[PDB]
Amino acid sequence: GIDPFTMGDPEGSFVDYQTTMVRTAKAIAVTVQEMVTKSNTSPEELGPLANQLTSDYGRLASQAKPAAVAAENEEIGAHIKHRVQELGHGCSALVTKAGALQCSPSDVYTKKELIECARRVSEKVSHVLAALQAGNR
Repeated sequence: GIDPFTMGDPEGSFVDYQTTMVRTAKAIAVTVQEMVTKSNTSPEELGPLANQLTSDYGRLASQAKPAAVAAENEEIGAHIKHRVQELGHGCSALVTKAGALQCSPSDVYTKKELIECARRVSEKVSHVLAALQAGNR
């Protein structure tokens, strides 16, 4: 009785690509949020976290491909690649500082960098969330 398989919409497929990569974006957002939390007492916990961010970023940036060709709206599809493009720089910067503090926990500036970075990438991941949900569903 009218289902998205018998009669599907263009953006009706984007719903999966949207939801899938936002999950990863939220996962990244909590990972970076752990990075700032851990770095108080735990600079070694930042080892798996840096790998974690690195790993899931690859997935997020990857789903940017099938999502862009699924998004019926130009801007939605465009912003997808743009935000993960930005994230590629920010996440790499973060994991570098995470690995640096991981070596020297006594250095406050290394940690400061990470703190300044995490809050920003948590926004940049939110921009994937926002770009995708521009259709509002």
